[PDB]
Amino acid sequence: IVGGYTCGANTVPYQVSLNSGYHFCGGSLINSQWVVSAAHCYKSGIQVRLGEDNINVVEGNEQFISASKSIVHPSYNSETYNNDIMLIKLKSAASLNSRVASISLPTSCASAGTQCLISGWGNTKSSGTSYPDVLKCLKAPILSDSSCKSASSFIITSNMFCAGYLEGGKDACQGDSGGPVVCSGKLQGIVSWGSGCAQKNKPGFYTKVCNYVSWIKQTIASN
Ligand SMILES: N=C(N)NCCC[C@@H](NS(=O)(=O)Cc1ccccc1)C(=O)NCC(=O)NCc1ccc(C(=N)N)cc1
Ligand SMILES: [Ca+2]
Ligand SMILES: [Cl-]
Repeated sequence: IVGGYTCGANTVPYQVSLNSGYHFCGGSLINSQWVVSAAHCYKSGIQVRLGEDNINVVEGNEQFISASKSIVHPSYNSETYNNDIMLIKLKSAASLNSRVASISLPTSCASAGTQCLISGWGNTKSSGTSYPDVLKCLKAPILSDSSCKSASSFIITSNMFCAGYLEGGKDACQGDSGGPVVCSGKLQGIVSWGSGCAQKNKPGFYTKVCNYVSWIKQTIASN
């Protein structure tokens, strides 16, 4: 997260860190046994870390739980990032409390202009690199579909929205991948892609979760 602020410990209780020896992606807890992340975060050897603030210090509210199953969206396209969404089942159910909580799935899609909360342990710099150990947060508006298309020379589908600041300076970044975009208490986005971070006219692109509620619910019900 570039140009954001320190969330505060466990203020984003649905935020998870995906760990394979080191933090490599964010994710969102949607019930006691299931995390939603980005398909581009796919790998084996994933341990899910809940209750985290400082990812380098055991602070006392963590739960570490191995993944038993990962399901990449049937139509994920790694060239375009279309359908960049993946579900992870936990080997055991997380113990839910004020610091480890699920986030509601949306009933309707969000609109352009809504300020949403984006969070993660990703790079905090637009040029060069610096990784925080505590969770970073950012409020960013959803941009109009037309504005997003005008600002990119890459494929944009109806399964994406863009959000952020066309003047640059504030955005998600590498390491925030798979993490939440929350708008009025609903999980509306997943950190997917963008050209650099926090660059002029290069806003962040996000998987549009409202298009996938059906798939998410059916998949969880049958697995
Ligand atoms: N087909 C398309 N759409 N091509 C354009 C995007 C490709 C790629 N962009 S990229 O290489 O600049 C991503 C990047 C890598 C290292 C350091 C900073 C940023 C990219 O984003 N790859 C996936 C990725 O790295 N996702 C992580 C991510 C998360 C947030 C942002 C952001 N600025 N909001 C960017 C990348
Ligand atoms: Ca910790
Ligand atoms: Cl571009």
